[PDB]
Amino acid sequence: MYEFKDYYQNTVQLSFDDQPFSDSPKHVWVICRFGGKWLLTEHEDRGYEFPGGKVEPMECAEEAALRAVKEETGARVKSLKYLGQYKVLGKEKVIVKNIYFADIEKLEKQADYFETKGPVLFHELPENLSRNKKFSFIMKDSVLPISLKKLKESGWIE
Repeated sequence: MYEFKDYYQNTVQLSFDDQPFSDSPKHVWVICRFGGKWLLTEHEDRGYEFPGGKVEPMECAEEAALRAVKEETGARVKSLKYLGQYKVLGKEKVIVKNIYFADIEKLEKQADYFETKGPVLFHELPENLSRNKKFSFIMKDSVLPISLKKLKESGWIE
């Protein structure tokens, strides 16, 4: 279990156990890999980030993860694996996000990318994420390097 601060100095509680903070998380975050490259999305406001979204009515976290990937990158998932879960303690409300790993099979053409500029492919993520103004704040805290290390240790990536 990890406890640290996010980009906006809110307390973040991170764990790689099976849903320890909530069995009903309202949000999802999907770390995507298409072959040997990282599949990201470009949010119209935030910038470069891994696909994510809110759990919509009658959906489970896994279905919300598959939908977020399609809505933001137009991609189809070959294998969706649960990585971990995190809780953000803010001002208005606490948000529980489920972290998923998605092995991307293909990228299909989409008519509407929603509030995103479409799929973005990176051979490897840049070193200066926290200082990179083109990237989203959700990629600018420890959630990302810790989750990538656990993904590297799990043996799911190549």
